[PDB]
Amino acid sequence: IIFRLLLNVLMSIIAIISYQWYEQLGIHLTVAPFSLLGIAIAIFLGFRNSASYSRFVEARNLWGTVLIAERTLVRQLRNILPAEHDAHRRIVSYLVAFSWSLKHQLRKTDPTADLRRLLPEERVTEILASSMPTNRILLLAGNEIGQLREAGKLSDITYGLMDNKLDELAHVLGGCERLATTPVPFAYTLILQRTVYLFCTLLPFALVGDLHYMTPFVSVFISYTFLSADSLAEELEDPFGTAANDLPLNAMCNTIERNLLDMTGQHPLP
Amino acid sequence: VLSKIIFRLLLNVLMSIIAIISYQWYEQLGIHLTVAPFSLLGIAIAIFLGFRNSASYSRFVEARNLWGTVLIAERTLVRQLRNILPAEHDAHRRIVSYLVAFSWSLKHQLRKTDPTADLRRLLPEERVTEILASSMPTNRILLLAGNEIGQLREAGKLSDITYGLMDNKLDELAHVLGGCERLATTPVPFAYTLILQRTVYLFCTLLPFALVGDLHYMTPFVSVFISYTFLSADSLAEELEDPFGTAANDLPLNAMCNTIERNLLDMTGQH
Amino acid sequence: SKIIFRLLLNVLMSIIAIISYQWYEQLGIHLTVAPFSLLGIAIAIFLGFRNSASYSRFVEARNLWGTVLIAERTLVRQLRNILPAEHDAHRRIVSYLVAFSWSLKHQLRKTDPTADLRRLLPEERVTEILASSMPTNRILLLAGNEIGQLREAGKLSDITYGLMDNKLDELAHVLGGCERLATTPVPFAYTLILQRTVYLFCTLLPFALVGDLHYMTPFVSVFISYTFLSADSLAEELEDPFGTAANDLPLNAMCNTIERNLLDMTGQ
Amino acid sequence: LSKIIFRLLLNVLMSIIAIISYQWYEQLGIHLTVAPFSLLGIAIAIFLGFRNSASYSRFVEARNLWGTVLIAERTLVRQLRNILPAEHDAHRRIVSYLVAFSWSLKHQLRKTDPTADLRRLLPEERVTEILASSMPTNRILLLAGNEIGQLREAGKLSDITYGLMDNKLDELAHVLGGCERLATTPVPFAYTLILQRTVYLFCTLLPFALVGDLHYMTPFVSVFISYTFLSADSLAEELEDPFGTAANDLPLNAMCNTIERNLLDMTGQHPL
Amino acid sequence: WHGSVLSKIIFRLLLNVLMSIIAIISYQWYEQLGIHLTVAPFSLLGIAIAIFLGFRNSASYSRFVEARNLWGTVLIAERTLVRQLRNILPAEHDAHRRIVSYLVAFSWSLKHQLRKTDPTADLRRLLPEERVTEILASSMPTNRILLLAGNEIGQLREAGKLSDITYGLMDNKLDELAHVLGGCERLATTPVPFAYTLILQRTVYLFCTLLPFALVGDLHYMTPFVSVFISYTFLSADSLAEELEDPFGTAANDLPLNAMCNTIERNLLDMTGQ
Ligand SMILES: [Zn+2]
Ligand SMILES: [Zn+2]
Ligand SMILES: [Zn+2]
Ligand SMILES: [Zn+2]
Ligand SMILES: [Zn+2]
Ligand SMILES: [Zn+2]
Ligand SMILES: [Zn+2]
Ligand SMILES: [Zn+2]
Ligand SMILES: [Zn+2]
Ligand SMILES: [Zn+2]
Ligand SMILES: [Zn+2]
Ligand SMILES: [Zn+2]
Ligand SMILES: [Zn+2]
Ligand SMILES: [Zn+2]
Ligand SMILES: [Zn+2]
Repeated sequence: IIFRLLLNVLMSIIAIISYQWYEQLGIHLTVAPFSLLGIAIAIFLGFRNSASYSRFVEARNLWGTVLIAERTLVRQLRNILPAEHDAHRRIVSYLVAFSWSLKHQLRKTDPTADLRRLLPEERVTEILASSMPTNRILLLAGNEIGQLREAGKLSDITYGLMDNKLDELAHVLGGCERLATTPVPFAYTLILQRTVYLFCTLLPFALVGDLHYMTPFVSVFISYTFLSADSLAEELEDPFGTAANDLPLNAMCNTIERNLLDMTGQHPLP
Repeated sequence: VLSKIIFRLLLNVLMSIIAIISYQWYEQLGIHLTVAPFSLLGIAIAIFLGFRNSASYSRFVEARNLWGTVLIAERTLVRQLRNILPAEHDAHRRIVSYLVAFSWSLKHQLRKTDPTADLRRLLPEERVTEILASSMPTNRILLLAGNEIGQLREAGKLSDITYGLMDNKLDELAHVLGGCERLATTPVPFAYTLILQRTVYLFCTLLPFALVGDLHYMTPFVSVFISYTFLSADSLAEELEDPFGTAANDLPLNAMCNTIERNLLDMTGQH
Repeated sequence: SKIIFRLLLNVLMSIIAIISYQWYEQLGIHLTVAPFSLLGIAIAIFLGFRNSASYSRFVEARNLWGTVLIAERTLVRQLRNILPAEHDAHRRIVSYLVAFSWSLKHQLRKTDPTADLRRLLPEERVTEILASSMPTNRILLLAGNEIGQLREAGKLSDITYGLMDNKLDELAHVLGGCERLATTPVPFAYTLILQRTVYLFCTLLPFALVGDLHYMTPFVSVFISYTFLSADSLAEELEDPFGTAANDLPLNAMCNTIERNLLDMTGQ
Repeated sequence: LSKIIFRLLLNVLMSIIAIISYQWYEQLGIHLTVAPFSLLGIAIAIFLGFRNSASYSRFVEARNLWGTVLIAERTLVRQLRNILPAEHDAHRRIVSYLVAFSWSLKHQLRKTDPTADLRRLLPEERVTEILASSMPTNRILLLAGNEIGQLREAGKLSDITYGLMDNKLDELAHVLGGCERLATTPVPFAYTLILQRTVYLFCTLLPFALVGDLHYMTPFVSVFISYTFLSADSLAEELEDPFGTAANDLPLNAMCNTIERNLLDMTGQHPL
Repeated sequence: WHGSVLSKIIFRLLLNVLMSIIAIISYQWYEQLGIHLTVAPFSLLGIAIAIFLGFRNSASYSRFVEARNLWGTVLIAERTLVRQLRNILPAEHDAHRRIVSYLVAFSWSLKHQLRKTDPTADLRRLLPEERVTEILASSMPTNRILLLAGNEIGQLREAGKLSDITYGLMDNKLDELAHVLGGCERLATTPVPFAYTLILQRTVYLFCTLLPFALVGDLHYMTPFVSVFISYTFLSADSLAEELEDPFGTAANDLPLNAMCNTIERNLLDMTGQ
């Protein structure tokens, strides 16, 4: 980014010294065409940011739903089966493993320490064996519920009430996968990013006639505004990207683990 | 804050007086500032402020909506209790005290304030202790109300279906909780508003210099008009920053909690 | 409206600007068009977004009222389909749904619902309803009681009770939503600063145009002013959809439509 | 394109008047620069952008509601086949009500006579019942609901499976409600008609402010600009009524025909 | 950046450079004629066109996003239908395998239908020939696949191995898929209103044709270069709608439906131990 700003000031000085030689040749750059162009580019950057922002908000809503559905499902297990503490403890394990597994899957990092921390090793091997480990964890949680239903402890209705929450988590997994696997067609976005780059390099040659020595200052102010618009659009396109802020994901996984522990009577020391 | 915008309006007037005074020296030295580049930059900044303001506004509308749903789902949970168990008035009173405690607690959570007093007013001390030990008191309150209807289900007074009908309302509330906690911890990205406010400040400070060649002694008036408009647009979005905050523009959470409590008390024959 | 005033005041501002154009440079004041281009275009962006929010606020009100008709229609359909012989319960529940609509309309218009309520319900319930600070919620509660006593009497199962309970929820979200809209406006900081800015812009504009247009200034200025005043006025015009203005929902017509729909479904 | 080409060539006329009256600008003392009209024209374009957004939202919603007719009717028939596979007389009756519902909804939105379509589909007794209601699409929904209600009363459906079908009837009621709200409530006219008149006036005055610059080009760029602006305006006006009959409105007859072909796919036959 | 669109931008860009040459070597006979073109009207026109392009392309992009989302729902709903089968009927593997083959068949059939290709080989790889016959005799084969999966769980309900409740839990997923099928068919028959794209392509075409005659008086010999830059911005922005016209198509920025169907199949096989 600062490379393009500094390249901007040097095309500014090139513009200044080169300026007047080409102009008497009949080589003119005026401000009005570039103002037409830049206003068009700015409108497109508004919309492109709107889209990227939507993708960011969607990632945040999906994770929020992890917290809601996992909270609600443990609430249901306590309210409906208060005495099945072993089942509570097992299911809570799978729910926390699911959150961490999801975060590692999206960020493309190794889930093995979190899995091995939370789950028996037979099931950690079953999970790491699958090419879709988060989905497998959802399956295993489903098995705990379905076993409680075979054993008579849940009816089909209360089983159904919890099955809904496992559907809420399946909705989260697929949504996050789509958000991580494919970004908005950059087909238009790359074309627009290059147009922005060319616009900012040519800008000093369009401004020098008006601003003389002030050309590099105003030129980098304008170029800075535009390049920030384009780069924030790039950063928001990609909530799970390789250079993303991992703090709110890490914070979300920790919050839900703390909630489920504090919830099952395991958080407050005896 | 109003003091920021009047103070930087102040400063803009100053800047334009510097621009007026120094214009004579401006042309010999090689400096020229024309209006057209600042028209391009200003229109772009305005486009970006439109979109950002749209983000802020929609954050504030969502916060108001979530609270609307607190009132809706709590009203109908009490309605289901009365319609399904007309005789079970002890459960009526206890669940109403948990729903009311949930609302006040949500307010305290969002406001980062201590809910001990409201809890003690509505609940027996043992439950207050249980709720305060939790890292999420509103969650523990939803769990306790759920124990009320769950015990009703174990006594055979609720079937699995009517139990489930009320359980869903505790779902409507968990989603409100998640929504509010999400909004609280997820602002409009700081890069946006910080870069935007730096750009607006620099833009307004530089503007009178671009105006002076054209307006001469009119530079301060026009410059301050334009700057007022822009500083208004920028500050308004950060004035919708925390809808759960304390300020004239922020949601009146205390009044809304009183409306909720009044509603739930009205529905259970209480004064 | 205040538009015709501000337009005439704009004509006067423009005449002043013409007659005062002489002493302009004598005073040292120079005013071009380009700064006002910048500012007017920005104001117009902000007005387009603002009017957008106002518009969506109006749309949501029309939608909430649309859901009343949908949910009461299908609660009645479920009554006739699940208990086709229970006409006395038909009449009681329909009178509650219709009363809910008119009560909602009166509460939003801040009028007394008593005539409609007593026209629809027994006095014994009407007093319970108006004894409450939330009459429309109380009416929802009572309709719930009709359904619930049907369930206790074995006439509805828990399942078919639940399928009607869901429609009661559809109406609770409508009530809460309308009450929210009625007390939650698009932040009037928008509208106020924007309106002042539109006005000051409209009065200063001819002084910035006279140097370039001379005697033509009043026409271009009134045109531009009309456009900006028009947009600002529309945002103020769509702010309260539940009111009685020409641009507001025909709430009375809508309540008549709901009531005739449910009476047609019940033979009555 | 009836009104708009009339106004386009009327704009060629106004440009010609502007040209031959540029003769008199020097002597009458009238400058008319382009910058004030660029400002005003950009404001008008912004408002036309937003207005087209509102119109497009109405049109996309209308299209979606109709898509929900096909989805809900399809799954209701599917449930009837999966739950009561042998009840073909019920199959046929309910399907006839649902197809009737599509056509009835279309005629209601278009304000046309449904009698023919109803008669092609249902017995004449039910046709007169439906025609007697002032809400015939709603009455058709009530009648589909009576078919399901009977299947329940006869013990052929339990309350669960009855409810699974009742939900789809609710999906159709939200469609009816949504179309009625769209067809009877438009976008307010403080926008539409003040903005439309504003666009007209701007277009007629533009060439007068452009002769100063373009002299004989002013009819060409004036007509170009009026083309794009009048297009924006009339497009918004067309799409705000998406159940209308303009060329850019929804093809409701093709949608009803698709729905019919679906539910009656191979004389209504289906694998057990 | 695919076939039919790129050809048009290159041609209109060549049209542009040529119009700019003519403009340059003919500007000298302007004021003598009375034809004059200034930048300011074309700034008005260009900025109006750009606003309308912004809105339009916002529609096109939303349409692409919806197609992607509908396909993601296929994955989610089939995943959970299989999960439910395992958790409610764990011993009923035969039924598991049949229902899985119908769900995979549904995905492949939806791909073929949206590309208008022949589903017969995929269907015969997944299903017994009688089933393929039933499916392909329908005028709506993918919907018919849904009806057959409904029959599988309906038989499970008849045999008492599913209660009405749990039968209903899987029925809701079958109409999670019915929502997908209707949505794809609607998108496939409902573009962004062609009036938008056609009028926009025309005003952009004319605008880019007249631009160099409006820029020449300012830019002299620079006219071709920025005229082609500006024309690039407008032409490619106007091309976006056609790029995103066919999200179910086969181009590079067209959705990767075959890999998505492969992924769905691998997911269900993984879930059922095959
Ligand atoms: Zn426990
Ligand atoms: Zn699901
Ligand atoms: Zn802890
Ligand atoms: Zn509710
Ligand atoms: Zn939930
Ligand atoms: Zn009570
Ligand atoms: Zn009756
Ligand atoms: Zn009676
Ligand atoms: Zn009264
Ligand atoms: Zn559906
Ligand atoms: Zn049949
Ligand atoms: Zn409904
Ligand atoms: Zn001439
Ligand atoms: Zn198996
Ligand atoms: Zn393609």
